[PDB]
Parts: sequence; C-alpha cells; structure tokens
Amino acid sequence: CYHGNGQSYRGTFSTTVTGRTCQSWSSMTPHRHQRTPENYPNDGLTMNYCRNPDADTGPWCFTMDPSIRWEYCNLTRC
Repeated sequence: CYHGNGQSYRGTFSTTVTGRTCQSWSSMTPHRHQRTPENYPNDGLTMNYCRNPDADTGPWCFTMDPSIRWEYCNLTRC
C-alpha cells in the first residue's frame, strides 16, 4: 500500500489491477511514451515498478498489454 495519491510510492510492486504486468518506463514497448526516467529524473521511474509521476490518485503504470495503454496497480491506500 501507498499513502496520499501515492506520489511518494517508491515500492517494487508492478502488477496492474487486472493482474496485467507493468511495462518498464524506459521501454517504448508496447506503449510508446514520454514519461521516462530520462524525461523525469526525480520520479522513481525505475524498471517497471508502480509510480504516480503525475498527480494521479494512486500508483499506476503502462501495461505490457498492447491493448491496454495503462492502468492502476493492485495496491491500497495505506
């Protein structure tokens, strides 16, 4: 679990809500994006971990599902 909007979340959980696997923020595969550790160095954008680099309402991620752009992660607001 995370606190607030999980802005501070820097945990190693990477499974979407639907049991789908989180894509690595570095990788442009399958979802091509700009939320990179490279564009946002102080965000926690490590590997495929779940983060909220964007003032979302909980920690989310880009999905390894070519069909699913992104989703929240299977976490709970501590």
